[PDB]
Amino acid sequence: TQMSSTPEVVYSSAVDSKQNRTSDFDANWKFMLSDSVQAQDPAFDDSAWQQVDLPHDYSITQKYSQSNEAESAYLPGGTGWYRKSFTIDRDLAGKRIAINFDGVYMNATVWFNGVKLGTHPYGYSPFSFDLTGNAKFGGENTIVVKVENRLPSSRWYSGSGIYRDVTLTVTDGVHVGNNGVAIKTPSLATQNGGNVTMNLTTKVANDTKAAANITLKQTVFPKGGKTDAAIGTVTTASKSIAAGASADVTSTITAASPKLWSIKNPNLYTVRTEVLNGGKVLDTYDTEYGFRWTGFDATSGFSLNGEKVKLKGVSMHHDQGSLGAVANRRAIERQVEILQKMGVNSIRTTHNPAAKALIDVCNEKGVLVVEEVFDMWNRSKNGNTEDYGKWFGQAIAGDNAVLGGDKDETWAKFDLTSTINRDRNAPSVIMWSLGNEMMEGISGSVSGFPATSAKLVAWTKAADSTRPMTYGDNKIKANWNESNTMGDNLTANGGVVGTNYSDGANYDKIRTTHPSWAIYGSETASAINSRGIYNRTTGGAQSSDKQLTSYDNSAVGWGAVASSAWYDVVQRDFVAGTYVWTGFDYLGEPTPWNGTGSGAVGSWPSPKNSYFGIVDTAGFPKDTYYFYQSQWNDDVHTLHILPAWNENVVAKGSGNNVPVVVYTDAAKVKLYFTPKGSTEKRLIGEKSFTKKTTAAGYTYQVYEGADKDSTAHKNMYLTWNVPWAEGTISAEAYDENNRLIPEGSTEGNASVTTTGKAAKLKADADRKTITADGKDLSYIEVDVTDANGHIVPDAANRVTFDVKGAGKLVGVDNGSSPDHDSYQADNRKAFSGKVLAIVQSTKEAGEITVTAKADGLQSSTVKIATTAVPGTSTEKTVRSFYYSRNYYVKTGNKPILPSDVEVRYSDGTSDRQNVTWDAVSDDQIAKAGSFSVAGTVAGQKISVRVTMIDEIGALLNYSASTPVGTPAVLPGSRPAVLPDGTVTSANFAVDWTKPADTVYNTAGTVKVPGTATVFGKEFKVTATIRVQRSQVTIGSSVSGNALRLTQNIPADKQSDTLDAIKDGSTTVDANTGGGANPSAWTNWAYSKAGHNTAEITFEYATEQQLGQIVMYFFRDSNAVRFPDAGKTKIQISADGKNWTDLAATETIAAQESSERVKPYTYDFAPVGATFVKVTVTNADTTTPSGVVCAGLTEIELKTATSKFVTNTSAALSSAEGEGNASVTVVITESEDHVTRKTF
Ligand SMILES: [Ca+2]
Repeated sequence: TQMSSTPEVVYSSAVDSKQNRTSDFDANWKFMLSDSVQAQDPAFDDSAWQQVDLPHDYSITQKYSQSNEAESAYLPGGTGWYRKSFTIDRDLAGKRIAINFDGVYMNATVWFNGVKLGTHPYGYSPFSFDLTGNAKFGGENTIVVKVENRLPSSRWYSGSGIYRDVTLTVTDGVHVGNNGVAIKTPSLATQNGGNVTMNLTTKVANDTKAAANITLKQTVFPKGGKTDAAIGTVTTASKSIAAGASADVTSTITAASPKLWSIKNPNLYTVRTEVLNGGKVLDTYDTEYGFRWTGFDATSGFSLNGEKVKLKGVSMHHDQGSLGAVANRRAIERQVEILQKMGVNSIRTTHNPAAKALIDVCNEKGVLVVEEVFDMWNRSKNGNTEDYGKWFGQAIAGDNAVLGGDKDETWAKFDLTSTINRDRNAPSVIMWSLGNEMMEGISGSVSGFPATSAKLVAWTKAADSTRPMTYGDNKIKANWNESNTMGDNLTANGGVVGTNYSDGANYDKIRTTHPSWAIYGSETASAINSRGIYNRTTGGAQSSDKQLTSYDNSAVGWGAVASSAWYDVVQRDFVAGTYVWTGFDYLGEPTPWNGTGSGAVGSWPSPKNSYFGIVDTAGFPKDTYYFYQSQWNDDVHTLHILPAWNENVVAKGSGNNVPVVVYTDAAKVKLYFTPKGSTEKRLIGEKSFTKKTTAAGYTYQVYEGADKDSTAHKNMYLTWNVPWAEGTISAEAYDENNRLIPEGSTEGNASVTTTGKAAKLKADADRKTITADGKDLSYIEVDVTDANGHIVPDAANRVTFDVKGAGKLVGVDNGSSPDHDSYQADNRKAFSGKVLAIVQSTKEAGEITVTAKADGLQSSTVKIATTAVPGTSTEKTVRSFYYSRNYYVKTGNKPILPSDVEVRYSDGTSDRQNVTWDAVSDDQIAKAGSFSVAGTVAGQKISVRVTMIDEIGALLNYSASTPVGTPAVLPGSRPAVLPDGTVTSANFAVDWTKPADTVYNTAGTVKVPGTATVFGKEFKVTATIRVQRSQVTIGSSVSGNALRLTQNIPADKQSDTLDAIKDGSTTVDANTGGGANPSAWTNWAYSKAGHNTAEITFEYATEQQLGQIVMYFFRDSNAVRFPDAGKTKIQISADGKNWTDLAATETIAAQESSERVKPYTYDFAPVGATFVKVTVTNADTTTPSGVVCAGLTEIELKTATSKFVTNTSAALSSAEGEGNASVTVVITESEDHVTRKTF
């Protein structure tokens, strides 16, 4: 008979010349998550695929799983397929067409109309493909992107897919190049106020079969204004450009007193370049520009446009919380807004190129961007074997037609040059950061690094002379040689040197040791706090309740608290600024509950997001935020109190005394307390700041009274000890002249109060009007208050959102790290009294009513209006058609097409109307191949794909591999094989008789039967899946990379040199004639004092994935003796506090490795350790000296990596497939469904 695909919503997508040069291409893509499918061919039946609008993250929608890794948010990646079908109007004949991706994470492969264009590994750099050569003009075309985010690939939540805008560029054959215009104003600093010299260079490509005679007409005018407001023009002399050649065309414009781009006044200009042949304009290319200049002085730091500025910076990862990696413009904009309110003036794009959207935002909003291109270089971090390290140094394939950067060297060059090409004209970008902690979390020699650095520096210099390059190095603090060489070379090429995690003392060491260097804190603080937690005042370690104090006393081992990292910076004019880790919490890296390896950390649900943020994933500030504001925002006055004032949440100690903290930019603060129901405020105390100002003119405040904190940095804020009592702690603020600061004008909580029980929801939306573009967002904060409207400190009431109208709920969040509730749910628990709902617009104007509801609490309701995009027609238009477009008919039978199809309109109305289908050739009916059929409805042309089948021999069998503990995902469908060799692109839905999930919890092969009914005839298919364990490979020692190596033994009773045990040598110096041994460590001293044991502890700044430990114990004649078997013990932790015994096997080697050195090898399954404490117990023997001792020359802590290997072969053995390949009866398919070899 015939079978038909189920009815899908068909959107008609069209590319004509009526469209703008570059057009949004985000809409109407089909997506499918599938490790197995092959969807490259335009014929493929994508009817059953999910329709999505880009940008889109396909990781964020999958479910959390302990088999994944903490760093990457316990969320999976895998293989995603995007397909989009569209007509190219025949008016585009002659024109050139290109597709542009701003980001695709990661390992993208692109086909156009079945032709494979190429690949792009890196997940954050932008890239392009030409479609011209392969386009079918006046016809149906199909672009296909295959995204393979094979984990592990990130130390943070990557997300997966096309997470950033796609566009189409249509141009004449003679056109300005990709990112073709480069603007320089070499003298602006000098010319400022007068006429400014602009030097343009423009790549003009002649992609025609004829030499071309071209002139450029360039015009600089204010962005958003008309050309007649230009402040400069030029028209070039004729340049002849040969056929299929291109040329760089230099021009100069004189700008009539351009308005400077500044932080306060981010004035932008447009620079339009027209390509002229004869009279006619062939191409017109705009680029956004700002007039601005920077300077770096090694003593007085940074300056913008002549004024001295302090870089008050945050590091920001790319994800947008509950929305995942999706680079939604408004999401991104909102982040910047919140940061600006904090007093931020700079963002470091840690550790990868930003979305253009961010750059765009920063350009208009006036924020300095340090755009970082890379994290790791040629060596991967944290055993993320699939991270860009894999690709950094690889050459580009000859057949790879990817575009955007230089293809003549490595991916590194391409990705770097591509990013610079995109952003070269952006006023906001002040520096190119070329790497981050390049030598952290890696293995093997680093001697190559300084050379790799220079290579990158050179490339950058050549790519963009106009901005200093930089990096963020965390071994400057360790005085590594490599780190020093690299900074000289930075300095030598006009770079600024970023030190990560330096204390004040170290900042000073650098200046003295490196006077040439201009330095900043490239990454600072890394303080770890949750929002609204007050019941303790300590942290920096794994808590029982999976949260951390909001007081600024909690930080990682390598970092420091906010007070500290700012204090160390503000005081030193020569430390140009700070880039705090981080501005906003990000998904992944849940330090102190971090995991570089597979498995849950603590009890599940484990924390899945960060604690570093000043602001949580939802955009709710933590308390520390108001500290930063107090220190950074000179356009507001901060006066903020913590903690919240309820019995159950405060931290009582020293007789009911609770540390009350105040953050403020005021000169004097009087703190009052009012007992409940009373109306009389009792003054608890009064404190005055000291307003110091540095030589360069940066002015800060410290408290220097008698009750000042002993540790200096804590005096950047005020702390009182109030006794706990129901009531209201308020504070009033006075300026330098002792004039009171008005009660209204303060920012932050001017008073905390004891609250009632949870009573009402108050819900407010950030914007009451948004654009009806399917893009814009409204952010709805919901607080849980008592009867009087006081936010309830510990409220965790599950709130349910009812979204009705011209919108839809796209996310819900609370910024709670261990909450695993779906982001894409209609409900979520409040956390510390707050919950967020994100609502997105539709493409039709209307109203959105959103209702926050919770059990036993007064509902709240907000109204949001969506306004239509200017120029959308009020008269109703055709939207889409609902019908089945795929028909498989038996040969000799006429195709039975439907008489009618459901039509949708802009109104959302649905009318079923009739279709007049084209005639089907008699030849075609018995032809036994595929063809398309046109019809017409409501003026528009619909199409249907028909494939004719004579007979089907069988359906191809399937084979895969799965990790033990993870059930195999079986294919939705299987392809058809003719009695003829030929394998069809026609797939038929299979129903599997699935075994229990438990079957996959042991190693072995597993057969699963499944059957599909094809033209009434049921066919029998076997899926033979192989369940496998990880393949673990042990690496080299990382003892060298230790952040710290301490000793149990007190200072006075230590003997020999400890640091010797990570020096990479195993032998003992015989050290005859006394003195401390430089080659080895011992406990001789402590032993003599009668101490039986000793504890050596390695600390790391990143969790190490250990796979083996080898201890090189030694012996002498007098005292030191090899320890007894099984007595030496190892332990591991994530914080330095909570320990765990390493389950290991000891092997004492047969022979000594070197005279009087024997290696004890400890074996164990891979485990993550940020700390490793070896407890050495002396032998139970007697010695000539009568003192028994233990001694070590080296402790090698070897790392390990795990892969899940899936085989590649189509060959046969015993029939059976060699690499568990699918046997079909013999055509075969490898375990990786890539190579099918028929024999
Ligand atoms: Ca050694």
